[PDB]
Amino acid sequence: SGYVGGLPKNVKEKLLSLKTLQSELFEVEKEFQVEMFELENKFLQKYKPIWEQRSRIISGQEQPKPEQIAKGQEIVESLNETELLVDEEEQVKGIPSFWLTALENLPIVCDTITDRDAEVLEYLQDIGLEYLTDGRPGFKLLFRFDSSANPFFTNDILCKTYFYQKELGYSGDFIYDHAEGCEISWKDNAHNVTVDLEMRKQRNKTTKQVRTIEKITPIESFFNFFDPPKIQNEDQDEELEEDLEERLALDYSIGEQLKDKLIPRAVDWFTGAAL
Amino acid sequence: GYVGGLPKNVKEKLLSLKTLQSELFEVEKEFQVEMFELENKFLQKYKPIWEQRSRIISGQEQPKPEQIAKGQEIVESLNETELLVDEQVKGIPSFWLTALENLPIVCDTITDRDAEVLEYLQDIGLEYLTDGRPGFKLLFRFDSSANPFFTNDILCKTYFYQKELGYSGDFIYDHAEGCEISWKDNAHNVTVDLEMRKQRNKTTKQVRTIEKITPIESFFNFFDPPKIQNEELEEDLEERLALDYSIGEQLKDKLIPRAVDWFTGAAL
Repeated sequence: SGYVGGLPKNVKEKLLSLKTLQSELFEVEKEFQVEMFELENKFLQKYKPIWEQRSRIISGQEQPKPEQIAKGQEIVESLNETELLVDEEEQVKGIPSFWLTALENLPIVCDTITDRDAEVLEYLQDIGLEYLTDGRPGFKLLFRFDSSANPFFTNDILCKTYFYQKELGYSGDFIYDHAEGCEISWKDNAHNVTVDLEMRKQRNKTTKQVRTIEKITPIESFFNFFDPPKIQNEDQDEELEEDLEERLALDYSIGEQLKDKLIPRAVDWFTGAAL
Repeated sequence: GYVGGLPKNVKEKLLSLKTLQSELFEVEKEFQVEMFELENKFLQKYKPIWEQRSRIISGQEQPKPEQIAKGQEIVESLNETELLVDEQVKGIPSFWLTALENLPIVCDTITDRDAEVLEYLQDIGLEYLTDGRPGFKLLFRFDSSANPFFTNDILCKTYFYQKELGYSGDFIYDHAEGCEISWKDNAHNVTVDLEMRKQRNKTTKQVRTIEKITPIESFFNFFDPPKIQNEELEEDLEERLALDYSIGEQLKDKLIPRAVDWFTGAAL
């Protein structure tokens, strides 16, 4: 710091100007990000048709053509996986607990599903992904649950959005802003999960009156991923500014994981390969 | 084994997928291709602006008052007062030297002896590669005319990613190709320590001088990176190989793009 202050008029100006050329550079990096984005969008559009396809293979809604089955062995072998090979010799509907099993392995997340969350995830059919395309850049993760079989919520799709702030980062790339959950509709506080409820009946020696008391306690559950932390305010706190940051990190983190790994390599995440 | 011996109708479905995966692979391939082009596309938009900087640094061109004007603003708007002016010398001396002395992974690698070399460093450039394999080259333009060390004009380094994308669907570093250097005197070669010994034989009238060259730890080794071929050996001849790709990234994604800041410290 002291170094630069003692610089000669001559010099400083030389820098100044450079500081200017940086700004002009910034300008282009901006356009780069844009084209960067759109491109990415474009291709997602291509990845989809495939995924939309595996969903079904996973729903059981559409069956495998021997073409694929065989073509697939050639690939199991070629990768030396084997585990996916069948025995020589001439049940359920669309492969059981797929996405649950998948999620069960995936590094950051897996250490999040809890016995009670498992039960719900069994009714998860697919995990989507879409770029915001319009105003405000970001990407939204979508979860399709079987409205007809799911006992926990009436919800069909549970989305989760991550908005990248419009202003580009120093490094020149996108920086988050905040996440926006897509709130669940449990059909019973008992089938809830996001919460744990204790109930205790107590007598009043004096009034003789009796009442049992229901207490609803927010618990650490996987689905809290749909109620992200909010940017409190500039009120100022302690340990509740570090604690409610390490949580933002984990949110965005988990987000990444799903978007860049789980989704794109589901199959292997189900098996254990990708591990 | 939690799959190995389980159901058939299931494993069957799986396979069908493992295949659709492969259909992904090739679309992610097509992606990474246009992906790469776009980057190169814009690199070409970066050079000119950067080139401008080189000349402003070399002194080969003066700052337009217009440019100084904007800067004045900018710096204030960025709360970087440290670089203003209220009411001799050539282009910025020891620019790239200073910038590197602040660049986190690198600086810890410049020996006292090779700073003096780095004083004749005029510019670090970037270039991508479709000319076969995928990768990029860092070009170091040295002041040929004044450098006492090597008559080389342009040093550099090429980083090569292997043809097949990784599992992650991105590239993996294959190896690097150094741009080597032509020192003009062993005593001037910082990449080496040198002992000397003269020997005069009195009844022969002949002198015999011996110069020994042992490799030293130097920043300029950057241009003589580890080769794929050759316990203890690999665990070590892999840490540097790592540190090396690391440095490149450091120059490519930081030093080069934010030169100024790196010079001043703002980048920190």
